[PDB]
Formats: sequence, structure tokens, C-alpha cells
Amino acid sequence: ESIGEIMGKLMQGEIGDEELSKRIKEIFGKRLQWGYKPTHQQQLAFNLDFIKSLKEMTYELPSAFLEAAFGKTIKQSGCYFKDETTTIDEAEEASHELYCERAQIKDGQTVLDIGCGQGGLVLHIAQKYKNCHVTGLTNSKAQKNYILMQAEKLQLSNVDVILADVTKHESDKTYDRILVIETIEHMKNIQLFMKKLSTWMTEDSLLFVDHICHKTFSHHFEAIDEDDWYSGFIFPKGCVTILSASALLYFQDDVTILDHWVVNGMHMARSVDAWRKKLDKNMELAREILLPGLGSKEAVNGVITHIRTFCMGGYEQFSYNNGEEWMVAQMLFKKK
Amino acid sequence: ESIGEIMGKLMQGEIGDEELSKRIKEIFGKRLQWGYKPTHQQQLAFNLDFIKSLKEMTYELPSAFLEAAFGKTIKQSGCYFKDETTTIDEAEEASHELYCERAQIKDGQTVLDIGCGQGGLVLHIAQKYKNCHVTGLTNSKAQKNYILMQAEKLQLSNVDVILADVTKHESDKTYDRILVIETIEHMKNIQLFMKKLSTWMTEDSLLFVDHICHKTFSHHFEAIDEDDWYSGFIFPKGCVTILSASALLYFQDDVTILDHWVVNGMHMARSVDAWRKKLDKNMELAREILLPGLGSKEAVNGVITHIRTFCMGGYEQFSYNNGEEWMVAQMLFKKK
Ligand SMILES: C[S@@+](CC[C@H](N)C(=O)[O-])C[C@H]1O[C@@H](n2cnc3c(N)ncnc32)[C@H](O)[C@@H]1O
Ligand SMILES: C[S@@+](CC[C@H](N)C(=O)[O-])C[C@H]1O[C@@H](n2cnc3c(N)ncnc32)[C@H](O)[C@@H]1O
Ligand SMILES: COc1ccc(C[C@H]2c3cc(O)c(OC)cc3CCN2C)cc1O
Ligand SMILES: COc1ccc(C[C@H]2c3cc(O)c(OC)cc3CCN2C)cc1O
Repeated sequence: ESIGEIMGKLMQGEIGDEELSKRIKEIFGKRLQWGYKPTHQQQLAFNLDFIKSLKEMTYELPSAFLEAAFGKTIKQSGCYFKDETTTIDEAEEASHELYCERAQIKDGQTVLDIGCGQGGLVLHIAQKYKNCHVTGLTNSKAQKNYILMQAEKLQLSNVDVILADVTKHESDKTYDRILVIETIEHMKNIQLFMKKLSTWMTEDSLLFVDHICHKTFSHHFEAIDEDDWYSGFIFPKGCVTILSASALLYFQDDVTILDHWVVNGMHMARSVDAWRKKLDKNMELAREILLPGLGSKEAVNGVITHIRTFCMGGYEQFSYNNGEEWMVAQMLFKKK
Repeated sequence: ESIGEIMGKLMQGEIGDEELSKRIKEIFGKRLQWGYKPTHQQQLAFNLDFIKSLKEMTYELPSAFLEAAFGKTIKQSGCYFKDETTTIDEAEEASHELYCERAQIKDGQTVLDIGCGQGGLVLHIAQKYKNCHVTGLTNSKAQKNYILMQAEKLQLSNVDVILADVTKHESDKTYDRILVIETIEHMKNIQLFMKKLSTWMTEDSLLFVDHICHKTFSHHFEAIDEDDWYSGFIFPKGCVTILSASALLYFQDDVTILDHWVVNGMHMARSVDAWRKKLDKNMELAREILLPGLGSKEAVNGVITHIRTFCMGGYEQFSYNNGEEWMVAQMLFKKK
């Protein structure tokens, strides 16, 4: 059975959830076999090769659809679930709190959020710390517009948004706190990225980075073999890197580490599960929202299949071995 | 059975090798239980606590005895064994070569070897690279005297030795290459140590560090519980730290990492095994050498028991799980 066959049945909804989960789990199993080496000597050789390799390197979903699929603040990153009964809305808030603690946010600081998405964290900080000035940076005009609208509705006067590709953005402005939440995965050139960030810091600044990781090894999000239909379906563009939990320790040319944590993968698994369940509940509504801007019911079904499969696959990835394979890494840095 | 009882029988040579090895292996087993955490979240918490804690912090054996126990150049660090039949002399040379490769030694460079011991590496570099100037730094007058004598005998004109406590040594001199071979384990204040080293480097310099490690966690070389008679016998002074293989990644305030390796622990195990076997072979000779400077046969037996037990214990430590627990870590750095 080829890619085309599985992809065919997937699109027609002919693959049940049990079989889909089983197939994706097997794909991730093969990645683990690829990544784990027999000795620490070999493991480090493998990891350092990856790190050395790094040092050499328009359609948007309507907001109404996003609101039907994601939690209240449309957080598009791993959330934090205290209980089995924690709702996605509660888990978003808990994550926001966690970032504020770990990044040592204090009232009165200037804060920059890089790749701020729909601006949940920006809005959280602005509301909690009235004397902070909070800037979001996004490459999406739609996202900028959404954040500014929300700030107006929430009577916030301390929010601004920079519309820019961060890799091209030039400014002399510095910030007390820089946050990068699950954005570094998309960065083509990390050494340059960290260098740029350092130029936006003073001696008093802190930088907080959160990224999806594997505990042991790094990998690009791409197919190992021909049997992997999943990786290329989800990200048809080789633009996602999954760093090991310790990978950023090797990128301290321009910044110095102060603290380092990981969050168990079950939190991410619970996040994607919540999105999948919410999308399922609002399926009829979702199809109606998407139809105008997509043109055909066939195109709508395609977009929905893609998002739903992402969630099903994410569940298998992050829940693997009770969250002890793929997880989230967090680091705090100061400037050199 | 108390410490005193086991220590009593040990001194009398009433504990056979099989029982001694078994007892020491069990002590190391308990360290592994102490060090390994159930989740990566907990593991990182444990490791970061250790790293944070660090950031807050006359009798010498005759040379004739050392020559009877150690290899030709009296290397007192892990050696590298290609074959099962590799001799300690061959393994010393192989290690020296390995350091020269990894530290990127080139003819004409100024080289500083910190805690140079009996100067095997200093002499190796001086002989192989005639245009290099090589400086050893040691806190031992006896060691300085030995190195200078050997340099004279080998017709080397490119060797000097600094007699200093490295933690107190002040100089404006800089070096193209700084080597630290199994000396950092003895350093009370590592952050300060690395800072000092950086002041002895230029933008063109490289720093190479080699240290005994555990792959996963850090620990002081000391007793966990009352059942551990071994740790305090070997090092009656809490002056030895076993860093994790990645611990130095968190000490990049003043230097930046370029490469990182580990060497499997079986090499160290083979090293201590070779020393133990050589001491055993030259036992009668060793006792005769030690007698003058120690005063009594009882004092001689004590010193020999201590060294022999160190080797027996080292074997159990480094061979644990086929060398995949305790091993040797190596790192290459440049200056900020
Ligand atoms: C996975 S989302 C995480 C969003 C947000 N931090 C959150 O936690 O919900 C990463 C974001 O980075 C943005 N992004 C990617 N590449 C970018 C670039 N070069 N410049 C600016 N933003 C970028 C994407 O548009 C996306 O919204
Ligand atoms: C374990 S030996 C390794 C010796 C040598 N590098 C080798 O590979 O054989 C570490 C050496 O560091 C020396 N040392 C320890 N503390 C020192 C200090 N504060 N200043 C200078 N040397 C020191 C010890 O005397 C010892 O010879
Ligand atoms: C469709 O839009 C998205 C919505 C939510 C996410 C969550 C998360 C994430 C989750 C995954 O499981 C994954 O696969 C390894 C990749 C990524 C990329 C980084 N990102 C923060 C990513 C998106 O692209
Ligand atoms: C008696 O003099 C010594 C001779 C040889 C060594 C080898 C090695 C080493 C080997 C071990 O197995 C060990 O225990 C964990 C500690 C150490 C300290 C660092 N050092 C480089 C150390 C000595 O102190």
C-alpha cells in the first residue's frame, strides 16, 4: 500500500480513529529507532552533527473558525493541565501564568512577544501588569488586526503590535523581557536569530524561550522513509525543526543560560486532544464558516482533515511513553 | 556490620577481591538510584539544582613508586585502549594523541596544560611539535622537578613549568591553547575558574577540558548513607565533583562551546585495571620503595591498600553497564 492509497482513504474519511492513531504511532516509533543510539558516545556524536548542521544554515483561516477549534484566547501552543477535568480555557490561563513566573515578569517592564500568534500571552500580560508595555510581533496582518481589536474590547492601553518577519526586522529598541513561545521551531537560522534577539536586550534583560522538543535527540519534521505519509501531509514544507531538550545550550554565543526546564508531553497531548474534541463538536459550524473563503465543500473537508489529523498525530507523538519522549523545553537567558 | 568492621578487615587484607568488588559495585548501584529521576522534568530539576549550588560556592609518593604503579609517562588520568591487548604505555600515547587532535594542536602554538601532573601530555606535545612552546602548571614542587628533569633527558628546549595554585595564579600572559585534563573535578569554584581561564585566552585561542562524568547527573564524591565506607576512604576530603556529561554547557558566561564528546567508561576501567595489575606485579618492590619515607611496614600497607582499593573501586564504577554510566566528557571552547 502506497502513500496515495492511504492518503486517498484518509481524505474520504475511510480510516477510523483507532487505525489512524495506530498508523501514526508506528511512524513516531520509527523516529525513536532513528534517534536513539547504543552508546552516549554515539548519541553525542549524532547530536553534535545535527547542531553543527544548523550553524551552516498566504491563505489564513477565518477567526470564527479558529474560535470554534481552539480555546478562548486561541492559544496555538501547548497548554498546562493541572487536572483531568481542566478545560482548555483553564489550561491556556495556567500556561500563561507559568510563562509569567518563569520569565520573571514584573509590573513596569517592557515586554516583547515574538511570533505572538492570536496574542493570548500579550493580552494576559497587559491585563495583569497595567504598568507593563507589551509588544507583540507577528508576520500576519490578520493576527495583528485580531490582537488590536481584542485590546480595544478589553480596554487595554498598553498593547502594540509590530507587523514584521522577525528575520528581517531591524530596530534599535530594547526590551526588559523577550518571550519566544513555540516560534523557534520555525526559524531557519537559529544562531543568527539568537544574535538578533541579543541586540534587542540590555544587561538587565531576560529572554525566555519555549519549544517543542525530544528529550534526547533533534530532528527535522520530515519523512524518514517512503512509508511515512504523515510528516509531509502535515508540513508540506520542511520548515519545522524539533530540537532536543538541550539543543539551545549550544547556542550561547550571544546569550547565557540562567535556568532550564521541561514540561512532560502529556500537557501537549491533552491540548491537541481538547482542540480535536472541540472541532468535532463544532464540525457542522466549522464547515459552514470555511465554505465562503474556500469555494467548495471538497476544499473545506480537506482543510478539516488536515487539522484533525494534525491533532490525532500530535496526540500520539506527545503521549508516547506517558509524555517522556516528545515534550516542551523552556529556557531563561540573559545577554552576554 | 559497621564501617569500622569492614575497614578493619580491609586493612588486614581479609576481604577477597570478589567480595570487595561486589561491595563497591553495590555502593555505586545506590548512587545510580539516587541520581536517576522518573521523568525528564524531574531529572532537569535535579540537575539544575546541582548547577545552581555550584554557582554559590603534604606527603607525596616517591617517583620510583609512581613508576612502579603507573605507565611510562605516569599518566594519572583515563587512557584510551584500542585493543584488549593494548598496554598501558600504548594507551597513554593514544590518549595524548586524542587530546592533540581534539584540541586542534598545531606546530608553533603556545600551549598551557593546567594541573599537568607528571607532565606526560606536556612532554608529548613538546616532542611532537618542536615549534610549540609548552607550559605546564602544577601546585606540586615534586611534579615540577620531575617534568624539568624529563625535559632535560629528552633534549627538549620548549618546556617550562609554572609552580602555582591555579586558583591564585595571576598573569597577563595569554596562550593559543589551554588544556585541562581531569583537573576541573578538583575545582571548588568552576564559574570563577572558567572566567580566569578566559582571561588567559585571546580571540584565536581554544580551551579543551576533559573530566570524569556521569552521563545523566552530577554528584559530589561522598557517602550517601552510613553503609558507604568507600567514598570517605578514597577521598577523606570533599574535594572531588563528578559533573554530568553536559554540566559544563551551563558554564558559558565567559567561553562558548564548539564541540562536545564522551569516551565510554571501559577505557577508564581498563586504565585502573592496568595500574592495579602493575602494582600487584611490583608489590614487593613497591613496599621497599615506600618504607623509608613512611617509617613503618604498617604505614606502607595502609598506603598500598588505599591505592589498590581506589583501582578496584574505579573498575566497578567505570565498567558499570559496559561503561555507559560513568565515563569521560570532553569539550572544546573559544573565548566570548
Ligand atoms: C506555533 S505559533 C505560536 C504562536 C503563539 N506564540 C502561541 O503560543 O500561541 C508560532 C508563530 O510564529 C509566527 N512566525 C513564524 N515565522 C515568523 C517570522 N519569520 N516572523 C514572525 N512571526 C513568525 C507564526 O505566524 C505563528 O503565529
Ligand atoms: C587527577 S590529576 C590529572 C593530572 C594530569 N592532567 C594527567 O592527566 O595525568 C589533576 C592534577 O591537578 C592538580 N591540581 C589540583 N588542584 C590544583 C590547583 N589548585 N592548582 C594547580 N594544580 C592543581 C593535582 O595536583 C593533580 O596533579
Ligand atoms: C495549524 O496551526 C497550528 C496550531 C498549533 C500548533 C502547535 C505547535 C505544534 C504542535 C505539534 O504537535 C507539532 O508537531 C510536532 C508542531 C507544532 C508547531 C509549533 N506549534 C506551537 C502548530 C500549528 O502549526
Ligand atoms: C591517587 O592519585 C590518583 C591517580 C589517578 C586518578 C585518576 C582520576 C580519577 C579516577 C577515578 O576513578 C576517580 O574516582 C571517581 C577520581 C579520579 C580523580 C581524577 N583523576 C584524573 C586520580 C587520583 O587521585
